[PDB]
Amino acid sequence: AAEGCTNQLDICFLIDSSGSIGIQNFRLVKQFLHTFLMVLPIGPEEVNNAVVTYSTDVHLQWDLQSPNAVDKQLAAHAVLEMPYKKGSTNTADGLKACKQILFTGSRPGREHVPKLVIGMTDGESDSDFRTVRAAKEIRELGGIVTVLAVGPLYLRADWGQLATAIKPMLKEVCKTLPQDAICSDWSAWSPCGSQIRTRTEVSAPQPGTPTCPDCPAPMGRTCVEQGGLEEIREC
Ligand SMILES: *[C@H]1O[C@H](CO)[C@@H](O)[C@H](O)[C@@H]1O
Repeated sequence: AAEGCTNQLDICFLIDSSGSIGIQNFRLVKQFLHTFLMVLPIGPEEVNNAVVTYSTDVHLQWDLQSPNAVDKQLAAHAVLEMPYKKGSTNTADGLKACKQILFTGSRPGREHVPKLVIGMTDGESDSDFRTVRAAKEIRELGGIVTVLAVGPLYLRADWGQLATAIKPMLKEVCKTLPQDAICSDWSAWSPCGSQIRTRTEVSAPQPGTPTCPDCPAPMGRTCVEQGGLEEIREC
């Protein structure tokens, strides 16, 4: 929301690879994703990323349960290796893929973390990124859908100025995302047996903006959810 946003995200990058993009513009998208992943706090406890390419059919590059989902350097290298497969623009099936990954394919702990779809497309499917039932379903499940059309959660950029869209895209997403509770720092370890330290919830979690009329938004982590208010060590 305002004042900030959570670090625990699941992001499915949905990349158009149609013939209306071309092998040239596809390389720009990959390099855009390369530097984009460089800015995101990619990590097992932070942001998890999945990448899906599509044209006539859907091509899963890697999902959230892959080692690339939690390693920044590993993931950044991989998006550059992504093969260009020409065809039509089957965004519908692509969104169904991101839906499957985000809501059924999470890492063991992260089923209820905020779900985010970042789609990149051209003049096509910009209105079908809202119209298609798959995108509607992601929204009513609490998921967030962002689209970058090249050539508020809808952004426009030209092929020569793609990277200029990164900062404003992060800006809009952070407003839609919830802010976790703000906890105090841990107290010193208590004397023994077993050592125990505590902390306080200074500010309450702030929910994010609903993605559609009257549909659920993530409520953000309480301090109890962010690792509890107490920790116990043994001596
Ligand atoms: C308590 O736990 C550790 C202590 O080193 C840190 O992650 C942090 O200071 C937290 O408040």
